[PDB]
Amino acid sequence: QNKRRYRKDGFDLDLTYVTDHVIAMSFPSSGRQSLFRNPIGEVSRFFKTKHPDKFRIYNLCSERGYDETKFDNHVYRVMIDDHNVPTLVDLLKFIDDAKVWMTSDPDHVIAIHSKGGKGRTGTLVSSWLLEDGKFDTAKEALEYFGSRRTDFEVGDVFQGVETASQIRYVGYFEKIKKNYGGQLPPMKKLKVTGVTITAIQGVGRGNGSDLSMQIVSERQEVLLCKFAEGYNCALQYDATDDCVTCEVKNCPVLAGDIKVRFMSTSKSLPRGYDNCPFYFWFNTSLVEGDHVTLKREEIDNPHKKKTWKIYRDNFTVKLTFSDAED
Ligand SMILES: O=P(O)(O)O[C@@H]1[C@H](O)[C@H](O)[C@@H](OP(=O)(O)O)[C@H](OP(=O)(O)O)[C@H]1O
Ligand SMILES: O=P(O)(O)O[C@@H]1[C@H](O)[C@H](O)[C@@H](OP(=O)(O)O)[C@H](OP(=O)(O)O)[C@H]1O
Repeated sequence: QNKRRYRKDGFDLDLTYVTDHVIAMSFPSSGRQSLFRNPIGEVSRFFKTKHPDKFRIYNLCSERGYDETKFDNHVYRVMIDDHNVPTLVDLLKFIDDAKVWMTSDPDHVIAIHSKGGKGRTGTLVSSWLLEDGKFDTAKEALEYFGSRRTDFEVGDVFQGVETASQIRYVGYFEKIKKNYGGQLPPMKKLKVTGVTITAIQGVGRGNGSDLSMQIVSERQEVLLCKFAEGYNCALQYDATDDCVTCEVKNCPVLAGDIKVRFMSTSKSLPRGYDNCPFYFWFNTSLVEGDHVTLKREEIDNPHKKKTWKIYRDNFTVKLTFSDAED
C-alpha cells in the first residue's frame, strides 16, 4: 500500500491531490475497522472542512453506491465495472458535467473515486487533464496520474493505470479532442466477420479448439462463437504459421463500445480479470479501415508480464470487419 496518502491537519486518508483542484481517492467506506480504508465520515468531514461548498464527488463504481447526503448530495455516478471502461458516451457526459462545475468557480474542486482510486479513477482523471489542457497526449496524462497517485518513497508498486482497455480509452479521448472537437466521431456501424490469433502455441490447447468468443454490447451478449464446434463460426488452424483463423458468422450490427471476451475450456490457461483468459474493449467509430489488431500489451490480461511465457511477444488478436453499409 504505497498510494500517496493525505496526512495533514488531523486527517489520515487515502486521498491524492493530482492537481490543486483534482483529487483522486479510494471508496468512502462505512462500518470499517479500518486501517487503509477511508471512513465515509472522515472523507465527508475532509471536504466540508477543506473545500466548503466547493467540491463535487464522482463515484465510478458500478458495483456500489453510498449515502450521498454525507456529501450534501454533490455526488455524480459514472457506472464503470472494475477492470473495465466507461462508454465514450458516459465519459463525455462526465467531462461536460465536470466542465459545468469547474467553469463556474476557479476555486471549485473535483474528487474522483472508485474502489481503489487506481484503474477507473485514473481513466477519468487522465481524461479530465487532457480536457483541461494540462497535457496534449494520453501517454503523458496517464504518466502524470501514475506519478501523483504512487508514493515511490514508500514502495515501488505502480499505482497508476495498467489495464490495456483503460489505457486505450484515455487514448480514445485524446483522439476525440484532437480530431473531433471533443465530441463523438461520426457513428460507424460494423459486423465482425473474422478473428485471427497469432502465436497460438502454448495458449490453452494451442490450436483454438478450447476457445470461444463472446461479443458484448450495452452489457448484453450479442454474439457467441465456439471455435472447435463451429457454433456461429468456422475454425482454421495453421500449425506452421502458429495462428488460428476463425470465420465469424451471424454477427449483428455493432455500434459504440464493444467488449470482446475470450473464454477457454482449458484448465491450463489461467483467468485474469473479467473471469476469462483475455478480453478487450473497442469503439466501432474509432476503428480505422476494415480491422483492429491488438498486440499483447494492448489486450486485457496478457498485459500483465506474469503471463508473458503464455502470451509471447508476437501474440496478437485481429478482428476483421465488414462495413454495415456495403
Ligand atoms: O460490506 P462491506 O463492509 O462494504 O465489505 C465490502 C463488500 O463486501 C464489497 O462488496 C467487497 O468488494 P467487492 O464487491 O469488490 O469484492 C469488499 O471486499 P474486498 O475489499 O475483499 O474486495 C468488502 O470490503
Ligand atoms: O477501483 P479502481 O480505481 O478501478 O481500482 C482497481 C481496484 O482497486 C481493484 O481492486 C484492483 O485490482 P486488485 O485489487 O486485483 O489489485 C485494480 O488493479 P488493476 O489496475 O491491476 O486492475 C484497480 O485498478
